[PDB]
Amino acid sequence: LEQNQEIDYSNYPEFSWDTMPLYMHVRKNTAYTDEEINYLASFPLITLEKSQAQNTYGSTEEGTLATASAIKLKNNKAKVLYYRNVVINWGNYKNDDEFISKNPSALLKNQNNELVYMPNGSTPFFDITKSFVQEYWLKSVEDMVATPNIDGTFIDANIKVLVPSFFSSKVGVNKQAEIENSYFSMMSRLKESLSNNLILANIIRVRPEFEENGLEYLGYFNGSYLEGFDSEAFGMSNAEYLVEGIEATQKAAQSGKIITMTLGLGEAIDNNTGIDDQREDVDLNDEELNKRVDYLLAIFLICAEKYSYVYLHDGYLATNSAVWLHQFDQYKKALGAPLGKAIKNGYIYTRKFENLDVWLNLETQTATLTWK
Amino acid sequence: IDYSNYPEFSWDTMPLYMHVRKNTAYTDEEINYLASFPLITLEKSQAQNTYGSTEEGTLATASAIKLKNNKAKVLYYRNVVINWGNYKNDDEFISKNPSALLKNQNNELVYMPNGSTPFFDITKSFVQEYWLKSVEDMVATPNIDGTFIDANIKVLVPSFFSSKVGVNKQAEIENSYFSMMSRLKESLSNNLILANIIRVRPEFEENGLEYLGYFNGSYLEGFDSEAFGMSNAEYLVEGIEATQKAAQSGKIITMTLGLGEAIDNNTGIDDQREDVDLNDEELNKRVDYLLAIFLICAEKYSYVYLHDGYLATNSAVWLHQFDQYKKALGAPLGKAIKNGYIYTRKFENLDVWLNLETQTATLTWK
Repeated sequence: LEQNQEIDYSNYPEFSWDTMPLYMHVRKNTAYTDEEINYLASFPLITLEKSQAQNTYGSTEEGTLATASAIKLKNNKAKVLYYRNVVINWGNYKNDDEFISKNPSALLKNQNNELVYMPNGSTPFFDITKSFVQEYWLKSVEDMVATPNIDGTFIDANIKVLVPSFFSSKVGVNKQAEIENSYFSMMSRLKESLSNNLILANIIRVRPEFEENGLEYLGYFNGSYLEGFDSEAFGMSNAEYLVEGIEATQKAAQSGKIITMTLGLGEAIDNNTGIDDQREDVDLNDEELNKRVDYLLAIFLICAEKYSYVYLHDGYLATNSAVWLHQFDQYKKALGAPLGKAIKNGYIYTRKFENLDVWLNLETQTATLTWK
Repeated sequence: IDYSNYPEFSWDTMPLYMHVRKNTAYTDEEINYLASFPLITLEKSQAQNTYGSTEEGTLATASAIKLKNNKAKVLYYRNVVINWGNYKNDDEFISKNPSALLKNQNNELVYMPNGSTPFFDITKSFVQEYWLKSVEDMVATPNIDGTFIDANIKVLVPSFFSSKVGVNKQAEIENSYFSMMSRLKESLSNNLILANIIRVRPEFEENGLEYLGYFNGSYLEGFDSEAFGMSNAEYLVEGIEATQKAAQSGKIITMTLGLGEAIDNNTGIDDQREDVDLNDEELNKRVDYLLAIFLICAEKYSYVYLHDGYLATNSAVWLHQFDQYKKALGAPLGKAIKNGYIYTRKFENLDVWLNLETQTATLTWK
């Protein structure tokens, strides 16, 4: 497997321990308002998702260019990444629609010559084992990153390639191995062509198939995004699963890799409204919600190093998120640099920062943040 | 109460409902499965990637079903306010008439939670007429027996639209909605109209029965999903009471109850979706419980669907017959008896015992 490059921070985002280091990961079907652009530009690192303002600009490619330009005019130090899925042919890319229309052989088929699909039964996959597909995909990423207001790319679906059962259950064992081989070739290409840019990947993840829970695959990338971080599987308890995720993240962060930890608040916010009635306004000062914020931030702070950033979200679509435009009080208070690594005692972790003491209990899913 | 257009019904075994879409044409085996149900609703996005549109995919599917079993009743889904995709005629109508879509007071489109699906402005007469004719034209085709009218509750709960387009516009949407339902009640009087209408709601003193006069029956969803601070058991008590009243009056009931949560197994997102053992003891206890809720309510022309979503290609129960669907059921020997949260009912070949509080049931087949 690809080895990690010597650390070069030249192209990394801004970072400070002064207050919570924050990540943004977002889409909207129409253009952001001026207020929303100002909000985006306040984050040190922003990923622009798929379906980026396509109902204003006609396509994600043009919506991305317009959004990134507007962000950079407000804060040219903000780093902006372009989302790209390595295997799933999601909608609203004008250039992908044209490529697939003209070249139907670009899509992935099973051994019986049938197109295979995501669970919606309609979104197909790029057959990245084909040279012309690799070249199209690599050029699409390189061309977008080369534009003036894009700093790098967020590569998604690495784990669908690398967990053998995902594709072997669709296209067979040999085709899965071929998809994996081509994936590694394509990542090697980007590691070189984007060496003056940033590459973030959705890669660190507790998996029985990954001996090092994704750390073994970080060699191509400047860092990892994390999801599924508190969603246990494989018969593991929630606490056992988080213990492994925390260990992987600590090791990655301490190696100098960017970490963008995402943790969902959607379950803590949902109030059984919004389907056939108005979604009831959420009290963002609610005591119980803020205990959940403390808990999720404690998980993050137990792992964090320089270039670690957090997003507590209610989905990535701006117009359907109850936390859009909101700054929790925990994001404004003085944090300060760590005074040491986290200390682990069973499922209880503690960590000291210059202006904050963290206590975390994974078993009870509780934490205390004692701000100084 | 004219029953001449109603579906077939038998108590011999479980009376079953099907409610389905697929992005491409059904296989022959799938058509045979559909034709085995007495009542089938064809959802939106109906084989549009084979036939080019939901309109033509519906026509092809219905024709094939009726060729296998001409007694099966087939309903066409139609949403009264949401402009969902894949209707070629709606796309043409909306392209030509952008003013057909609902806008707020600043003339901005308003949307569903996905931020991209808009709504018909049914306050406009030309929109009412387009919509009504679209339903009447499809129902007039030879292999379609009626329509499934969806999103009634989004019109009738004032906050749904008032929070989007203001209080005056919601009141106008509601007035127009009632005019449209009165029109369909008359034009489809030789056909079937099923509506997604019975629902426990604080806004509905009778939990949807007060609107049921427009329709031949109700589909039920959200039936075991409590809200409004109510307990799960009391929420079900109120839904059961509404459903019993409707069914006893001769209205069609199509009860849908999700198995998705008892089937989900924490796989299938980034790995292969592991098989659910359809013969598992725990899954079968869940089936028993959901069927017991149905059987406590059911009358002639009540039908049940225990589902894993309406998309055929993503459902673990597609093509499957649980053993509980094959065993002799027989006619009820009396109405259900309620003793607290425990209900009992006797059928010729089955005794039902249901406890809402523990979410368990016992089906004693004879």
